[PDB]
Amino acid sequence: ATKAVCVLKGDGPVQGIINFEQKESNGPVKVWGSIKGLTEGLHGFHVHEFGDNTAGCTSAGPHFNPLSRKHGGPKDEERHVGDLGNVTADKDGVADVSIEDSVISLSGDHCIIGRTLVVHEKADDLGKGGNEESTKTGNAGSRLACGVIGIAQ
Amino acid sequence: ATKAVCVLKGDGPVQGIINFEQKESNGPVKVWGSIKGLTEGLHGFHVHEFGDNTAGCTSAGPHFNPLSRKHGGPKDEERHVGDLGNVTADKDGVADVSIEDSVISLSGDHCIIGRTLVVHEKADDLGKGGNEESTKTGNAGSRLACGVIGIAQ
Ligand SMILES: [Cu+2]
Ligand SMILES: [Cu+2]
Ligand SMILES: [Zn+2]
Ligand SMILES: [Zn+2]
Repeated sequence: ATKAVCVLKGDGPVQGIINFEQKESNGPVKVWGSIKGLTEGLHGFHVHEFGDNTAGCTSAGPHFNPLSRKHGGPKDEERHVGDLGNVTADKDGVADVSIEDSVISLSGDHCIIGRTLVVHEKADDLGKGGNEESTKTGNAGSRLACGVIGIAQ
Repeated sequence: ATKAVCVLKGDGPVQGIINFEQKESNGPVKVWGSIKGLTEGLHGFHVHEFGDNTAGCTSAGPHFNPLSRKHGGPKDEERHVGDLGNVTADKDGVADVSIEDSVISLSGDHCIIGRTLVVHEKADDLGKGGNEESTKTGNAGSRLACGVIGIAQ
């Protein structure tokens, strides 16, 4: 099995820790952890291409998309590898994250180690927003916090 | 060429950006950038095992050491893969780093993407300190700043 972890930080109050676990090659990756400081409600949650934080969350680039597809929800065939949808923050601003995805990977072609996880200002519209931006980012807006995905013990 | 980048931060004023570039498969990796906020003189500079910053630089673990060897300098036959020796800060506290190394790699068994780069409190004695600690860490002391190594554009 392979394990990874990500510490999310930004310019505001949003911070979190997200874990990744993959038991087998090409198997599902469990993504779980907790993010605090969020507004109540849905927040876009994606793996962006670069593990580059030199200029903050902005230098992580766009969504991880080695297949050159359009943006969608995690359950869509047409989606970016990094499209993990939304996470939900409760009334106290805490998002308990628990997702399983088989499009991302911790090894191989869809590997996300060394890339950046980002949690967003707004909900990801899953490509259903009717504008050009919807099929790029889901209109999820600004990057509240991010971190580089690292190898875990 | 494969490229990586690491933004170093810690609890104090030490901050920097270090770039990695490997033009050829299994070839030399250029490591360069700048670190500021350091006291003048030599500071240990290593790739540590885990890209885990949940407990600060402490959770990065020990030096990356897939071959189970003792600590040395980068030019030593006996060294950890993560042993990049020292960087030197000038009177203004700035270290302009430029190192070329062929033991680390940005792919394969010795891949360092997703691991942690650390800059230390003291000089790395390169394994010549005459005690057990020298053969583990080079006596470089505290971890002043660190960051996870990520894929760069
Ligand atoms: Cu995003
Ligand atoms: Cu070290
Ligand atoms: Zn997307
Ligand atoms: Zn070492």
